[PDB]
Amino acid sequence: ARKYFVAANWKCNGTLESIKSLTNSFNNLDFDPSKLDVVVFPVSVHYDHTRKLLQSKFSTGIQNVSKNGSCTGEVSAEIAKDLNIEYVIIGHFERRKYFHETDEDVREKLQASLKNNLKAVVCFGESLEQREQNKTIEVITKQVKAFVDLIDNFDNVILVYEPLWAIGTGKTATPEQAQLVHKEIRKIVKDTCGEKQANQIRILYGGSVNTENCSSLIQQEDIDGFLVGNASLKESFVDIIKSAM
Amino acid sequence: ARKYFVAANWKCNGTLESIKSLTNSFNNLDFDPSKLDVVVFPVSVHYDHTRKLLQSKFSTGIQNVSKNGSCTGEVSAEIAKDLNIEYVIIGHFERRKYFHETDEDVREKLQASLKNNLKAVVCFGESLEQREQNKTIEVITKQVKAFVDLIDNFDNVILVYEPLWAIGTGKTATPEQAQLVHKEIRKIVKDTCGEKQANQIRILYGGSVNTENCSSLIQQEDIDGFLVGNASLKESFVDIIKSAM
Repeated sequence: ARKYFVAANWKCNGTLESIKSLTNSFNNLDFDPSKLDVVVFPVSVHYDHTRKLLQSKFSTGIQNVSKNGSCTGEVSAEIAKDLNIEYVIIGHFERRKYFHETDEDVREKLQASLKNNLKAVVCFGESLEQREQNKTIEVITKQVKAFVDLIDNFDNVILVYEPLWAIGTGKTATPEQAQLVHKEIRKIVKDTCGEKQANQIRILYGGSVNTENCSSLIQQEDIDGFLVGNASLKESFVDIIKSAM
Repeated sequence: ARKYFVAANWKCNGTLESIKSLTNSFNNLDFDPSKLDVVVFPVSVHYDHTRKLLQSKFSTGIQNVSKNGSCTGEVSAEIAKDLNIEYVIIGHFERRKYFHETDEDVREKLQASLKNNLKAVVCFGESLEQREQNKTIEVITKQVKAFVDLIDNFDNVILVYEPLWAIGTGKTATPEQAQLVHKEIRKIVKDTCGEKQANQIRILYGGSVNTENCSSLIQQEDIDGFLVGNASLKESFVDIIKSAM
């Protein structure tokens, strides 16, 4: 084999100058984009500036795509394709939390994205309550089955397990916690899509990944990379990319 | 005086090519930006392309700004200022409708925008039920008082009356319907902010403005321009600008 995948998620963050020096530091890292996918997801209005500054070895995407007639104010899949935006994030915590986004919404967003030839980074994960109450696999299973059957090309949809309690909190899942879930996610894909598809699909962990914990996470057999928020705002993010090289 | 103000609102609409030919047609119109404000509000990811293509006589803005710690995925006022985005829209129908945005949210967005030296286009209006049930002035009054006291510079906040039943529907308010409301809105500003401030502030109508109805709307004493959705997607939008010249 699987090609590893490391994503930066710049959430509501950045100035033109901070992006300039950050992208400069990222550009200083030699890696081979045929061997490793590295994707940056800036704020919408930072997209063009970020794409201008990042060297071609980096891919770029946007943090959301819309599902109509009544304009919700979100960027459509059609608009993203026309702009040659390669990737979209779907199902990220803030969409589900603050904007009532359902599993059915995730399904339709995935449909719209693939219809429009976008690659999708699809996120899911359980709350702290749901884990404490032994419901994590139940939760993940329903979340993943909400959309996984739509997948056509298993290089073009990337799954991200991000338990809600690890996102932005500093409280990273242990490697074994993450691996346990990734094993089960890959089984759901095997049972629904096929053995070859499951062995091909990338399943990433996100939730307070940093330079100290990334090596032990990526070492796990079914963890294929990361979605990285807070630590991707730092120049040391290049060391997290290195852990997947 | 009062300087007139005509705004284009491109809601979830456009390709790079359609923006290219549309902006070209807009650029062909001679007007004096010291005498007339003309502002285009593109989709977020179209902002830089649209700003590149539009001549300096046109101002530009974005369709929303965020109110935290937990990133909602919206563009912040700080980010907009850093990008030298001149204007923001606040309280537009789709924010209130599809995203539960309250009068209190509008107030805080206006606060954040002014704190960050943004000019604000603040929208409000009653539903069809509320009008049919004789509640329009009541509704408008509460909406406007939710924020109007925060206004400091009365060139820099622009009020937009857009009755919800006229937005995107083809069902334009008559000039007298609109004027009745604008008179009352200007009185609210007089009573809360002062006689000079009220005579200075721009109060625009929006809701299916087009080339056939704009002249009779703008002719009304307290209507100072327009927020234009559907008709601003056409090259004939230049004739709506002309009606305010």
